[PDB]
Amino acid sequence: DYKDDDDKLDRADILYNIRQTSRPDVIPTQRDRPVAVSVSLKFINILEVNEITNEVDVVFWQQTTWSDRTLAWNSSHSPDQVSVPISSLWVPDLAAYNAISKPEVLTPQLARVVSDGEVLYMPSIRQRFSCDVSGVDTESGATCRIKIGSWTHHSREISVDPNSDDSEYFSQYSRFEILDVTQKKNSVTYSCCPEAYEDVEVSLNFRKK
Amino acid sequence: KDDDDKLDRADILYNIRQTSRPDVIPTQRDRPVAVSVSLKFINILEVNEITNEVDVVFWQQTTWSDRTLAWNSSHSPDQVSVPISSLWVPDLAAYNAISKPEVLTPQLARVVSDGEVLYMPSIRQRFSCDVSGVDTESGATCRIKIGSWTHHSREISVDPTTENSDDSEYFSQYSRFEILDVTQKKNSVTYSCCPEAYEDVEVSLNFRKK
Amino acid sequence: DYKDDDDKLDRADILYNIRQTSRPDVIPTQRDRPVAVSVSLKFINILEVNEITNEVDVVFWQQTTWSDRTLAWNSSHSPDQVSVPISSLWVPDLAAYNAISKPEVLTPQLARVVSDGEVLYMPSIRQRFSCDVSGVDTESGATCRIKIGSWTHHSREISVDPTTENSDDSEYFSQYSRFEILDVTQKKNSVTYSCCPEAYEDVEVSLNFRKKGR
Amino acid sequence: DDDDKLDRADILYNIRQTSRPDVIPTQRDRPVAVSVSLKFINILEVNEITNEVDVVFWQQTTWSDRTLAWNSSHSPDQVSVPISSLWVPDLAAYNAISKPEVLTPQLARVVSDGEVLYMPSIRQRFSCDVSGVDTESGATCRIKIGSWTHHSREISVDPNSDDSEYFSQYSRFEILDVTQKKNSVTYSCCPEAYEDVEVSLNFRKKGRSEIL
Amino acid sequence: DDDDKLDRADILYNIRQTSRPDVIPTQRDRPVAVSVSLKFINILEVNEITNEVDVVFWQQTTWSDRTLAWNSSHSPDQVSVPISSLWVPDLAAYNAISKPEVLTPQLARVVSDGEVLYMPSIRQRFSCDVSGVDTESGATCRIKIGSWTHHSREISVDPNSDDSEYFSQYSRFEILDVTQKKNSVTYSCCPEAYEDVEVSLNFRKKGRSEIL
Ligand SMILES: C(=C1/CCCN=C1c1cccnc1)/c1cccs1
Ligand SMILES: C(=C1/CCCN=C1c1cccnc1)/c1cccs1
Ligand SMILES: C(=C1/CCCN=C1c1cccnc1)/c1cccs1
Ligand SMILES: C(=C1/CCCN=C1c1cccnc1)/c1cccs1
Ligand SMILES: C(=C1/CCCN=C1c1cccnc1)/c1cccs1
Repeated sequence: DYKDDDDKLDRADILYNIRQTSRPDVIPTQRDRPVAVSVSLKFINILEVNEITNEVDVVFWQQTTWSDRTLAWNSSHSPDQVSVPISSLWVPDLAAYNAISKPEVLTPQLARVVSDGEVLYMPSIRQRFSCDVSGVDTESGATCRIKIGSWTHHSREISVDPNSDDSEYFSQYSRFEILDVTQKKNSVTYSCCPEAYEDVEVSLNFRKK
Repeated sequence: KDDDDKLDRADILYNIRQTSRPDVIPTQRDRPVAVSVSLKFINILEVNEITNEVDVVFWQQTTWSDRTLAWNSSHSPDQVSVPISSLWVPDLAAYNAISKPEVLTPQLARVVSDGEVLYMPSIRQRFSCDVSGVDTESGATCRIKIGSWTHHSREISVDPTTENSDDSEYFSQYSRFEILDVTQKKNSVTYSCCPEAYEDVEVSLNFRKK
Repeated sequence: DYKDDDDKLDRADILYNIRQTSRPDVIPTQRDRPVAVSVSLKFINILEVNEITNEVDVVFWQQTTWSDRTLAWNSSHSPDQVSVPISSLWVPDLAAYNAISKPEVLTPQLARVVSDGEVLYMPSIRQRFSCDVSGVDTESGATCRIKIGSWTHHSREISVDPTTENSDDSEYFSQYSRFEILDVTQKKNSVTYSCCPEAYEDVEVSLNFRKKGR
Repeated sequence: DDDDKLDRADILYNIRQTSRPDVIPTQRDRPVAVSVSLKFINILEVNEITNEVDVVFWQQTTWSDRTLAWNSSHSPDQVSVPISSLWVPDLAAYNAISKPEVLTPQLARVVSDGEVLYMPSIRQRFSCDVSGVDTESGATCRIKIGSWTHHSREISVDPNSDDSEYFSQYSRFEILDVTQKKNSVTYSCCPEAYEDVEVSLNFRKKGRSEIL
Repeated sequence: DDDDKLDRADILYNIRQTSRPDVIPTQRDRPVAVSVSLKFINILEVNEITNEVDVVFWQQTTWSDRTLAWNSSHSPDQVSVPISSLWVPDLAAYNAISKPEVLTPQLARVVSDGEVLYMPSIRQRFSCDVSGVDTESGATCRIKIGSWTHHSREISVDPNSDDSEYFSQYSRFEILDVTQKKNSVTYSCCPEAYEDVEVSLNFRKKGRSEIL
């Protein structure tokens, strides 16, 4: 409940309870079903676009949510959420398939845990990608796709789930402007292994101002 | 007179470490942590009017209280330095940063016997902001918003310090740029999707090429 | 058992067992024989090519597998595989002998351990190499060779062998890159130095590529 | 007795028993006297456009902690110690615009009388006055260094040479003079001062006269 | 018996029980003798204006700690050991102008007779004499390597080839000769000397066009 959110001892006790119960290295599968992970990229900036190399340098807020109901507690007289270092938590092992630089995390590495077991982790990331930059100087713009999913968990273990112009988020001072952002679910079988991986394809349709 | 009593200092640090919860916000009573922050600009290193990006160095003055850390300093040190890893510090971020904050200074805070904490890292960082007009007489106005990344307004308030007349007092005379005005104001951020508001300080840096 | 994959307590128990048994700093030699490590590079991108200095910056999936039967478990009624942080496991001490930067790991540092004891570690790596870049802007392209093997274990301790599947070597290469891969070979190779009797078994990867024409 | 290995291990143990790495080693209720001397080795880059220099210096840093002393009548006079086992002064350069990059093993020497010597080779960029670098009298780039969080009552930081024994002969530049002077700074708001050292690096480009 | 896994695990346990990673392994109150041999792999960038070079080399580093030795009559002769479990010499290059970037797994070999071999591949930049690089006789770039904090009484650092087994075919440069000569450095202010190896890299631009 709101009134108790700022009760420090309660917050300390919740963090203790979460660290007691959390298994940071085991997927939080419940009821023999895959962990349902939702990913939403809020684009903040498009910093460099190279039409010769088909590369983009971007900043996005990666809103990542899933549940671990073993973390839940009765918050009828305690805080409903706390901030938790992600090192204390399991986090989905997401990777961007067409990323060509390491992800630069620009923000404090803390997640929110809600008393119903919901977890929210939303880092600001700067990262470079190989994608189709063709058309960026035209009115219809370019469409750059970013493909994200679990790097080591197949669809039986983790599933990823997905039409905005990101007006609340995207920098008005970018040389570029966003026309549309859409996400589509993807299921892929790769050469290495017989089971499929789920991914989200995020399509960033943008153009130079 | 007691500042240099080493055993006293050791005991204060012991006490602080016994009491400190580095991962828990220090909400006293049932009120949000009152965090004060002010950027004292030290340098403007690179500016790009085409890309609207700036590279700057600033003192990030950060202060708050945790009364549980207070001690009787009648016959002991009034202040000690403490590694920030031993303390809770606010999870501040700049919303329009496009690089990680590069901390240039030792990551030590000062804890005062009344429980006041002062952390002031010197930081180099790059931002996306309005660089238009930087070569004109009236200059460009680049705004930086700084707030708690994961704590909403009910948990942490991030407000300007009481002093902002000194925001460019420590600015390098050897910069290619000169600062015309700095304001630092309360600002609240909300998103249509969700109930949380985030309290930040909006810093408006008005500057121009010399 | 694939039906038991989402049994969380089972996964946690398997992880516990692996960590009790694993010796992260000791080679998993079985039967006084060398550890057979398989390595195959699947190329994803070529980021920079410097004709002046003969250097290339590349992104590749480093497919790495080996066995440690001591990690094996009965999976008749439990998960067939789990993900494990590589810090809990022995991993081969591989290095590229002509690399001129650190390998930059772009993906989560987790391996897969299979119930028969096989381990699969496949990081995406961005790394720079010194190699032959002449010909890149011609029809027949440039050929850059990368040699990968154990840095400290000679052939008596570790054998580093290629896989025989190469059809996917450029299958995940970016369609948007300025470059295109013409051919890839991955072959067994052995290096010895005149000073000493040790041989080092490695995989030699030959990457034939060119700049796409207008 | 220097190479008596067991003696060295015992000294390291004794130091780690008594060392308080996060507490200033104030003795007899006086400030810690910290000596600093920058021995410049290389001037890597000078940007006349931006007033920036990129340099390498050896940061000779000394102070005492008598609690670390031992009787060395029949034991080693000195050992090397990882600085993570020691208190070290929280020095910062006020006009640094990059992180200090330490190029050398992060070990200090501890002497049996309790003297500590820490001398990293540091590469770091500074904002300073580079005008005149192409003239006969050269540029003078001043670097201000002191304790970032300790006032003069807690730490005092204290310091003429042309650095000929240290500066690279192969540098593009040559050093005319390096001066290092005591500097006390009090901020208007508050009563307590910081003790700093002002290092003045007077240098110039070799072969200033060119054919254009 | 090399591949007996339990044997290797027991050897690593024994090494970790006896190893003092922070204490120099002096035997018989004599200095630790460290051998260093740089195998040059590549010369990546050279600048004759600033006298800087960017190179890659394998740093073959060897020394003994007999306390680590074991009877290998019926056990492995050698094992790989993370260097964090071992004392390693605190070597530094005096004229380095960037930090040593270690490109390889940080593992050493320990031999059952107590011999230790650590050989990182290192990329690093140096200030040295690059003059003559575009001539037949070439430039000679000297790199001075020694213990950073141990003087000659504590550590001794001791060492002709063209490195044709190691040097990259694809360098824009070629090696004429690499020599390594024992050297010793002393400074006027202080008594002790530092032993170092002086590595003389004689090299030149490959396949250069000449005026004849
Ligand atoms: C989250 C925001 C917006 C303000 C910045 N921090 C956060 C945040 C909140 C919680 C955890 N991590 C970061 C948002 C979520 C949806 C729209 S915005
Ligand atoms: C590996 C893939 C493809 C799908 C993404 N994850 C994996 C994976 C599987 C196991 C461990 N680490 C990553 C491949 C490697 C080579 C061709 S496919
Ligand atoms: C060592 C080599 C050559 C193969 C690469 N690794 C090693 C190695 C071997 C052991 C430890 N660290 C690296 C050599 C030594 C002399 C000539 S070669
Ligand atoms: C603080 C200064 C000025 C001198 C440098 N360090 C500090 C400092 C002090 C405390 C903690 N962290 C850094 C100032 C505050 C107001 C005017 S100046
Ligand atoms: C110290 C030197 C010379 C260069 C080698 N190492 C050291 C060193 C010695 C001890 C600790 N840290 C570094 C000097 C001091 C004064 C003139 S020279």
